[PDB]
Amino acid sequence: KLKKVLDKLRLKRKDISEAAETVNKVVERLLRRMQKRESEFKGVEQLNTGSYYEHVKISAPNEFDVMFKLEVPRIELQEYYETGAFYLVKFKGNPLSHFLEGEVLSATKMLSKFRKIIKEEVKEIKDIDVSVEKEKPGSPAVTLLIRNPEEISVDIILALESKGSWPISTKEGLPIQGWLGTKVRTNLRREPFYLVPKNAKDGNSFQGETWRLSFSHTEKYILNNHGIEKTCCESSGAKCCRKECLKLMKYLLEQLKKEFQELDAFCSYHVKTAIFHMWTQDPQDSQWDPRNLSSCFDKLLAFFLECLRTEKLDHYFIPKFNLFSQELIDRKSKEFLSKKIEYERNNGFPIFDK
DNA sequence: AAATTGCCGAAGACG
DNA sequence: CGTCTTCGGCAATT
Ligand SMILES: Nc1nc2c(ncn2[C@@H]2O[C@H](COP(=O)(O)O[C@@H]3C[C@@H](COP(=O)(O)OP(=O)(O)OP(=O)(O)O)O[C@H]3n3cnc4c(=O)[nH]c(N)nc43)C[C@H]2O)c(=O)[nH]1
Ligand SMILES: [Mg+2]
Ligand SMILES: [Mg+2]
Ligand SMILES: [Zn+2]
Repeated sequence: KLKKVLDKLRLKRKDISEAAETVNKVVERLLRRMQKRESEFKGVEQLNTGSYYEHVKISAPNEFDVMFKLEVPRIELQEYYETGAFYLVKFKGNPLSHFLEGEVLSATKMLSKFRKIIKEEVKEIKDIDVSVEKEKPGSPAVTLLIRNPEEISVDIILALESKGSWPISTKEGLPIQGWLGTKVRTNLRREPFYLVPKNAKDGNSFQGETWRLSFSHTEKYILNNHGIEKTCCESSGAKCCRKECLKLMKYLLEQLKKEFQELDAFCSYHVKTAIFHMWTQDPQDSQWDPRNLSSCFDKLLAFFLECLRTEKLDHYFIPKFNLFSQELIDRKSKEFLSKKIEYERNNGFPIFDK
C-alpha cells in the first residue's frame, strides 16, 4: 500500500520536462537582469534548493525554490536575542549602503529593493504567463506564479553568503559523526553559510532588520549523500528507503494541512528536520532497507508524535532553536496534529486515498 | 569573464 | 530487474 502511494507521489518525466523548461527560462532571465548592471545585486549567483532539486518533491513538479546568493565579505553577525537562528548584520562606498539603518544591514530594505527589481523584470516577460504573488510579511521569498498553463510557483530567495566559520550557535549542530562521519561534517562546515531575509517574529510584529541562517546547500548535499555507505542508492550499491519515508511523511502533512486550517503553523521543514534526526538515530543503511519501508515510516511517525507531545523539535543545525516552542506553535495546535496523525496511523491512513 | 560544453549521477519509463 | 533516457550540477575552456 505504501508502495502504491509512492507510485502516485512519484513525479512524471513529461511533467518534469514541461515545468523545468519554463522555470529555467524565467529564472535565467531574472538572474541575468540582476547581473546587469548598476544594481546592488550585480554579483548574485544562483543555487537551486528545496524538494524538487533534492528529489523529494511529491505529487507534481509545481513548486521550485531558488536562491540568488550575494557574497558579502567581512560581515559581522550579532545574534538576535538568544534565538540562535536570527541575526543582525553589520560590517567591518559599497552598493548595499542604501540598505543600511545605522550600522545595521536591514533585511527588509534589501528585500524590498530585490522584490522591486524582480517585479519590474517580470513585467518585461511577454511570452510566459508569470506574475509575482502578493508579499507575505516576514517571508524571505519573492514568489512567482507561472501558468504553463498549469500552475507552478517559484520562490526566489535572496541570500547573503558568508565564507567565515559558522555562527557558534551551530557548533554542536549537524550531529552526523556516527552516520556521515567526521570528515564529511568538517568539510561541510568549511563551506559558506547563508542568511536569508526572513524576519524574526517578536511578539505581535516582525523585527524587520533580522536575517535567518539557511543551510539549504548543506541539506541538499545531505539528501544526495545520505547513506553510511558511500554506494547508498548508487548504481553499484543498494537502494535505501530514506527519501521514500520523507516523501510519505510530507504527503501525510500536506494532506492534513489541506483540510485543517488549524495546521497552518506546520510546514514541510518540520518533517525534514524530524527525519534528519531519525537518520542520525538510525545511521545504518540496513535500517533503511526498502523491505522495511512500513517499519521505517512507522518509526518516523512515532518520533514525530513524540516531538509534538514534548513540544520539542530542535533545528538540526542549531540545537537550541526549538521549532516546536510554545512561542512558535501553540500547544493546542500540536495536540490537534497529534490526534489527526494518530487517527490516520491507527486506521490504515485513509487520507492517503485523497 | 560571461556562455557553451560534455560528463555522469539520480531516478523515471518500460519491458 | 536491466537498459534506456532526461535533467541537474560541475568546472574547464572558450
Ligand atoms: N533556500 C531557502 N529558502 C527558504 C529558507 N527559509 C525559508 N525559505 C523560503 O521561504 C519560503 C517561506 O519560508 P517560511 O519560513 O515562511 O516557510 C518555510 C516553507 C516550508 C518549506 O518550504 P520549502 O522551502 O519550499 O521546502 P521544500 O524543501 O522545498 O519542501 P516542499 O514542501 O516540498 O516544497 O517550510 C517553512 N520553513 C520553516 N523553516 C524553514 C526553514 O528553516 N527553512 C526552509 N527552507 N523552510 C522553512 C519557503 C522557502 O521558499 C531557507 O532557509 N532557505
Ligand atoms: Mg519547496
Ligand atoms: Mg517554497
Ligand atoms: Zn540511499
